[PDB]
Amino acid sequence: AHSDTAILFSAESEWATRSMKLNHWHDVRDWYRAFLDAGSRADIVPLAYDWSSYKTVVLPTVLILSAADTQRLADFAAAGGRVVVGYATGLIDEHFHTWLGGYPGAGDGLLRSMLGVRGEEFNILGPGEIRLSSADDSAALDGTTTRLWQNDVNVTGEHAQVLATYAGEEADEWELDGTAAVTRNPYGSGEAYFVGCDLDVADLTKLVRAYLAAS
Amino acid sequence: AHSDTAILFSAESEWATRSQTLPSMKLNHWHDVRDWYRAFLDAGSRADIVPLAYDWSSYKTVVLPTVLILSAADTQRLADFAAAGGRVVVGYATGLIDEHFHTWLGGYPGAGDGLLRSMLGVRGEEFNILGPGEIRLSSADDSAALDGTTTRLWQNDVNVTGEHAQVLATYAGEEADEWELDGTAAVTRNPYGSGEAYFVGCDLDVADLTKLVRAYLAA
Repeated sequence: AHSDTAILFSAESEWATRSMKLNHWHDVRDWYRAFLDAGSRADIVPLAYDWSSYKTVVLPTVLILSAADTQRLADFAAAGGRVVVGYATGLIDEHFHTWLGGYPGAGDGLLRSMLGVRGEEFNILGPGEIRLSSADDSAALDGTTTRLWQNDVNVTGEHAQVLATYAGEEADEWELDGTAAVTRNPYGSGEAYFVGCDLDVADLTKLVRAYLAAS
Repeated sequence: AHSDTAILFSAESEWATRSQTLPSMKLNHWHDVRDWYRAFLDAGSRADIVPLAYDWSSYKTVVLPTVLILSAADTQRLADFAAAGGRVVVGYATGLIDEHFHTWLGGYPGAGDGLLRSMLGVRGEEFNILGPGEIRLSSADDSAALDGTTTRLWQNDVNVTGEHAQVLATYAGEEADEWELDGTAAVTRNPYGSGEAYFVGCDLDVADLTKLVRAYLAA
């Protein structure tokens, strides 16, 4: 049906570079010529389209890269796909704000971690006590309490599942009603749990038995 | 012949615990380790306590309770461990300070300049508890594929961090020395889950770019 390689075209990146040594469409065009002369002709596919069935995706000077699209690349790679990232990819988010932190900055470090490389910058030279409630249908952490918790927690991962939240009258007094307390997130082929509060051994055992035990 | 779960112990984090300089005296690394140990024991799945510096790559799950001090290299070890299929459990007070005892900047949790946040899929703003002109390339492998290729647009700031990341080409030659780039990574690839991620740090013309595709990205 289609080729094994997709060269992703971003209309937003073309709009951004068309307004100085960067040119998204010219970079896509050269990568297309390269794959053509190499005998493995590639397709040109819009970034927003479903390219999950391709074996390789190429992102040449895709300047604008959202966290949602960075997650799609990570999912694509983790499931066995091959991702090729140019030097000028993932520098700015979808709201035209520069990705802070190390280079490349797309996804608050998710793209950087996929590549296994890091640069410092893009540089081209020439309430007292709170009760918890299980968010899933397990009721394992219901009735548990905490006396020291992290207050500023935002669930940002697309595939991050909330396992428990702070609830009750005491939780609402600090504007923490519904705030995430225990979460888990897929990362590559693995997983990462976040425990946002202190728990006694009794409550920890219920957390371990419900999610981390061998049984 | 050990357990599936390892609770990591950081001596430096215990030192920061003893300093009594944290926002709460309840922050205690070793006491958090003991509580997690008894929790895993009481649940019928006893976990081992392994020093952070040791090789825990053979475990299936790794737990970091109040590991306040996390270097960039250790955060990278967790990312490599997790991206290959491992499970990582991160406590609320883990990864706040780097190995030089400086607060990690850029958000919460700050370890890895977003690497820990990316793994966890969770971000906070802060810890807050209540209660020349042309350069040649040289192939870093033995394929000698990208040898003789040049570039007039390159990224100077590139450093390889992943344990399994492989450099495929570097900048070499007299012109690369003037930019202090003799040895800097130009083309790398890194395994991520079941797949792969390449980084192309310089602009190549169609002729040289065809060499790259045919060597690594062709059928």
